[PDB]
Amino acid sequence: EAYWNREQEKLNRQYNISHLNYCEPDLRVTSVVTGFNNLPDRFKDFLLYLRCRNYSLLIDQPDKCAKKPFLLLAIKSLTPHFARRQAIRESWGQESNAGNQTVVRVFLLGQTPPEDNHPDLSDMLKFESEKHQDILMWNYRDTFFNLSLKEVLFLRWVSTSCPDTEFVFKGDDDVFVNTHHILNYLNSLSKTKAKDLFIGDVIHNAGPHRDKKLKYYIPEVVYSGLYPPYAGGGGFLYSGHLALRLYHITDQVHLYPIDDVYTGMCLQKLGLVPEKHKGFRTFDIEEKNKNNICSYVDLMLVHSRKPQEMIDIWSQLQSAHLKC
Amino acid sequence: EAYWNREQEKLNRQYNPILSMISHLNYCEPDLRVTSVVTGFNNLPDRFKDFLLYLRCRNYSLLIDQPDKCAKKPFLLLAIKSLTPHFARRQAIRESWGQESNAGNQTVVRVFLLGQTPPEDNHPDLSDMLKFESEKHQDILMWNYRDTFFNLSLKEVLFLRWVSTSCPDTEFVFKGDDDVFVNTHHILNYLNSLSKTKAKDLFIGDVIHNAGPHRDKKLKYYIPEVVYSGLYPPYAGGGGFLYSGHLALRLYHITDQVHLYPIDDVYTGMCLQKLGLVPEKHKGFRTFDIEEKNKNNICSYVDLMLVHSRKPQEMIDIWSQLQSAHLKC
Amino acid sequence: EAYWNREQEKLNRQYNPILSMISHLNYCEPDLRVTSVVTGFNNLPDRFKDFLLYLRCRNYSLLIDQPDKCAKKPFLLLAIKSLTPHFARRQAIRESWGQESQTVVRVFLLGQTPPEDNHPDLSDMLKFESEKHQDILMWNYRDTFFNLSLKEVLFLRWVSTSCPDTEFVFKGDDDVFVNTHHILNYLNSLSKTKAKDLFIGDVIHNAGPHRDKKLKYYIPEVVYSGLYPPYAGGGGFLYSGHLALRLYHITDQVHLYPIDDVYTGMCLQKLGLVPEKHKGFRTFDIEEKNKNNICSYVDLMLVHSRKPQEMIDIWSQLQSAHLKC
Ligand SMILES: *[C@@H]1O[C@H](CO)[C@@H](O[C@@H]2O[C@H](CO)[C@@H](O[C@@H]3O[C@H](CO)[C@@H](O)[C@H](O[C@H]4O[C@H](CO)[C@@H](O)[C@H](O)[C@@H]4O[C@H]4O[C@H](CO)[C@@H](O)[C@H](O)[C@@H]4O)[C@@H]3O)[C@H](O)[C@H]2NC(C)=O)[C@H](O)[C@H]1NC(C)=O
Ligand SMILES: *[C@@H]1O[C@H](CO)[C@@H](O[C@@H]2O[C@H](CO)[C@@H](O[C@@H]3O[C@H](CO)[C@@H](O)[C@H](O[C@H]4O[C@H](CO)[C@@H](O)[C@H](O)[C@@H]4O)[C@@H]3O)[C@H](O)[C@H]2NC(C)=O)[C@H](O)[C@H]1NC(C)=O
Ligand SMILES: *[C@@H]1O[C@H](CO)[C@@H](O[C@@H]2O[C@H](CO)[C@@H](O[C@@H]3O[C@H](CO)[C@@H](O)[C@H](O)[C@@H]3O)[C@H](O)[C@H]2NC(C)=O)[C@H](O)[C@H]1NC(C)=O
Ligand SMILES: C[C@@H](n1c(=O)[nH]c2ccc(C3=NC(=O)[C@](C)(c4ccccc4)N3)cc21)C(C)(C)C
Ligand SMILES: C[C@@H](n1c(=O)[nH]c2ccc(C3=NC(=O)[C@](C)(c4ccccc4)N3)cc21)C(C)(C)C
Ligand SMILES: C[C@@H](n1c(=O)[nH]c2ccc(C3=NC(=O)[C@](C)(c4ccccc4)N3)cc21)C(C)(C)C
Ligand SMILES: *[C@@H]1O[C@H](CO)[C@@H](O[C@@H]2O[C@H](CO)[C@@H](O)[C@H](O)[C@H]2NC(C)=O)[C@H](O)[C@H]1NC(C)=O
Ligand SMILES: *[C@@H]1O[C@H](CO)[C@@H](O)[C@H](O)[C@H]1NC(C)=O
Ligand SMILES: [Mn+2]
Ligand SMILES: [Mn+2]
Ligand SMILES: [Mn+2]
Repeated sequence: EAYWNREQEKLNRQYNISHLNYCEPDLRVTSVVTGFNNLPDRFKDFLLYLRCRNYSLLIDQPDKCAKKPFLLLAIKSLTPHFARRQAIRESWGQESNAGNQTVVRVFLLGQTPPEDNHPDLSDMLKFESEKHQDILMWNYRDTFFNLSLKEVLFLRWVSTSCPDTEFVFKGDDDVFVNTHHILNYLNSLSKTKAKDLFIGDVIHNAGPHRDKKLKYYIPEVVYSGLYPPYAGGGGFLYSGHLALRLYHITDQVHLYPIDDVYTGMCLQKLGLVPEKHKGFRTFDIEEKNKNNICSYVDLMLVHSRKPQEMIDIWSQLQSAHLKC
Repeated sequence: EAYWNREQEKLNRQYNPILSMISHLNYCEPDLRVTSVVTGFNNLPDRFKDFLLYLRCRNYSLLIDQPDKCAKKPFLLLAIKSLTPHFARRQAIRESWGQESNAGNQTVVRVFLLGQTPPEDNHPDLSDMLKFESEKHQDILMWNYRDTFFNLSLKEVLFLRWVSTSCPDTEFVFKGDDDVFVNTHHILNYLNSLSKTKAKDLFIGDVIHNAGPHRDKKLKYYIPEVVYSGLYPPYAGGGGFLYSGHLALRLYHITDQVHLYPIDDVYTGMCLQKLGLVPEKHKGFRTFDIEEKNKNNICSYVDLMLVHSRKPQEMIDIWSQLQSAHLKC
Repeated sequence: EAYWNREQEKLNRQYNPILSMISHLNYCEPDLRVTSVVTGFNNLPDRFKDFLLYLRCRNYSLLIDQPDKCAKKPFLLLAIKSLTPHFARRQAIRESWGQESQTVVRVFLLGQTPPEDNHPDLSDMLKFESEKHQDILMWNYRDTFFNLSLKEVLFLRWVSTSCPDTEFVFKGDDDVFVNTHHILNYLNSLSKTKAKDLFIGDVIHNAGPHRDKKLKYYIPEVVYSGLYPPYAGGGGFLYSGHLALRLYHITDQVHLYPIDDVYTGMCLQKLGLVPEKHKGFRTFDIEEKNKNNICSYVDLMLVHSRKPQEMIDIWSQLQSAHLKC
């Protein structure tokens, strides 16, 4: 009865009109979806062009994985977030080579076109791309409900341009990440748990928010029932082996407005469950402990932090072992 | 969990551009790891043991060839499966419905498909008579593999290879058993009534949907659960099917991506499914005999394409009566 | 007793090997004997007088020709009957369903609208249109309703000499909308045998001449007696290029008839063939309620009739009709 659930099981019995590169507006949804013309315009645009995901790469760094990476940092960002990206470049997103355990960094961007009243910062983006060589940008509209598109297109770039990275971190450009804690965690892993790695702040048996004022509002007419297990809150860590299997399976899952929920549907179709790890505190530390750098040593991700805070915490963290 | 299903999905991952990050085609030594992973292997019948141990070998060569069989482009290539000692079945087909012709644009050619019946399996050495029969009629194709029941999908793959290298321009292909009567006249009339689009992906026969593997150990099509699990794809079986040369060239290309299966007609269905096509049922394919009440009326043979099964004498008799059934019926 | 039947039976005896024991094709003086052997000649309408007086003439020349229009072997020859002042009709077809693209060619079939019949001189305009689109065929005869069967014959001649290789031929009016997409799907859905003797359209059986003097298809009894053969009329029909030459060769054996579509039926009947009815040929229109719904068009092949702007409109409402039907 809900549109996405109705169309997903239709897609499923196919694998037991194209849904991948039919890029004209499907207008059948206007009469099929109850109350279409009253929904917010993001639902309208999401349902009209759900069946198009063959968008091209505008800005690429094809040599980013010329040397085999051990951990690929892939940070979701928007065009005007220059300070966020530069803070990450200087703090936890530094590229390293501490023993051929190469850590590489890319930012994942869509477009902020002039027709959506975005200011033209494209000439500034290219200068940033030339100088830091860490920008990947595709020609889709970088909107909130196009973030699963951002997920799939990044998975495609890994299959073509970085298929041999050992591990992959994917997060938001406003989360602080303890990369030192992540590296030692990865190094401490058996090669059977490393193969199917997917950890984060996992939530089980969650349903869609129906309050039309909240961020993740999904009406019953669009989706029905409960969400599969999914890591959320702005960061999860998984294997490059799982990343390749993930991208292959995206063909059999329709896009979903919530990107972290879409990634849980792909893991489920693969017969896996994301593993909860307490180190992903997508809800912040208590204000009492924010002044104690030692409250950061044993976590892996804390949301959210401003560009100044990320540089400050990273600087204090470098000499934290002498105080904790 | 079954062995064939497990190995075929391994092959799907090998050919998938994303998921792919010894040969299954020319590894002709015994594949001994099947003795460990196939539960109850050494208790399986001999044909199952030999099928699993050499499943990865299909690069067999022609010992007898008719390389100029399709010099003139044929409208209908008749490809009849046969065994070496079936001299009477083949000769009866030559004199009856398997006659070659050049009737005004519509050329019909004929080949018999043979494997080996070697002396080490106690077969009588009939190679001299076979070479004599080949030189006389020039319609025998023979490959250097053991012609057993569980190697018929090998006979299927090797014939498609021969079509792609020696008869690619044939408009249509009929493949059948050497004991089925085929109304070639009715088949030609049906082929000529086809729209240009229906003739490109033509594949008709006696098709069965949602069929499963026979689990009785004593029947002819027995397949245990250690070998195959689940249901069969749709496939035409029971004596013969009809399809286009365009389809045959597509079929041979896809054969590399499908592991051999002990039932040849099932294997062809697996290839069709992988190609995205579905074989179409045609009621003229009587893989069971005609009703006993009508098995004597020559009328019953004007309106079918194929009937199973007829002895060599019966084929000649029915065909002779067909040459005048237009006035009687 | 009737004139055309009596004269047709004379032709049938002359063309029979056995029964054979002025011309009827290039006698272009007034056949004055019809004034006495046709009872009531003086009181017939003027179109019947001119038809009876020059029935035995048909060696008219090509004033404007596109000689290499079929230099590339066409899959479909679009032949449209049109009158010289119909510039809007022809250009609307050129931009819509008559687009020359399985290569498709297009020709418009015209006679002469001479000044002696009080026609405005549009010759300079026609030559400009012909020089710019290269799709005008015009013969030196009076383009009259009762001369349309003569239009059929001269076009069939032109096919046999200037475009004999065409696979299929469509012949229609310049005011009918034709779904070029749909009809091409029908043509590719044909076996060769059926594609060799194809002749489809709105076929009528056991039709007769209308005898009411004030109707358009009025034919008096002194001209034609009996019923009509099966014939396809009402806007257009589709047939094979092989059938076209079989049609031209035997037009010599059939006297011209005032009703062009009936004449083609007589030509087919003398060939031993029967035209095949096809419900996709809606010579009558479609129900007003089902109009505006573009799906009522992508199912049919021919609809009569539409104005120039409508043809351009429906053709563009068609290129997006698969989204909904
Ligand atoms: C995810 O990203 C994809 C790809 O970027 C997005 O899909 C694109 O979506 C846009 C809509 O935002 C769509 O644009 C429409 O194409 C239609 C084709 O007919 C047009 O109807 C429509 O034209 C409107 O916008 C034009 C430019 O603004 C105007 O020139 C035109 O007059 C129309 O104007 C309407 O909207 C403007 C708003 O500015 C308004 O001022 C006007 O009054 C009028 O109401 C669009 O051009 C693209 O076709 C899609 N691209 C592809 C490749 O498919 C998708 O929207 C994103 N998903 C989410 C959930 O955001
Ligand atoms: C389908 O056809 C293929 C090819 O014809 C066929 O594979 C062949 O199978 C036979 C077994 O029937 C293999 O022959 C054996 O190889 C092993 C190891 O080399 C030997 O142990 C066997 O020798 C035995 O038989 C000898 C008698 O000749 C005795 O001297 C000895 O004591 C043993 O009993 C035998 O040489 C052969 O290697 C393959 N050939 C190829 C090219 O792969 C397959 O069996 C057929 N499948 C079915 C299902 O029938
Ligand atoms: C069909 O087309 C033919 C060819 O145009 C028409 O024949 C033409 O008919 C006109 C009569 O309208 C003839 O003009 C006349 O000749 C007579 C005697 O010479 C004269 O008295 C008239 O003043 C006029 O000049 C013309 O000769 C004739 N053309 C030829 C070459 O035959 C015919 O009329 C048309 N038929 C119909 C049914 O409209
Ligand atoms: C999440 C990453 N992100 C991205 O990569 N593209 C985004 C596009 C939109 C947003 C986005 N979040 C919102 O609260 C807001 C304002 C929104 C508007 C309307 C309804 C719901 C939500 N819009 C975030 C994007 C980020 C922020 C880390 C870069
Ligand atoms: C079918 C065509 N055929 C062929 O071309 N090679 C064949 C090899 C074996 C057989 C074959 N059928 C059987 O019932 C039997 C006895 C069998 C033995 C063991 C298990 C199951 C079945 N063996 C048939 C072959 C034919 C007969 C028309 C030529
Ligand atoms: C039909 C095609 N047509 C053609 O090609 N030449 C024509 C010459 C005359 C006519 C024509 N229609 C008539 O109803 C009319 C006025 C007539 C008057 C008196 C009695 C009977 C008929 N005369 C049509 C011609 C057309 C129009 C699609 C191009
Ligand atoms: C198919 O090809 C394979 C390899 O291309 C052949 O395997 C060889 O078999 C010969 C037989 O004497 C051995 O000497 C070689 O050592 C084998 N090579 C390999 C690479 O395995 C096989 O013979 C062919 N199958 C046939 C011809 O039936
Ligand atoms: C995707 O492919 C389709 C058809 O191949 C094409 O129409 C479309 O332009 C492509 N998508 C984009 C966003 O260009
Ligand atoms: Mn956030
Ligand atoms: Mn049999
Ligand atoms: Mn009209």
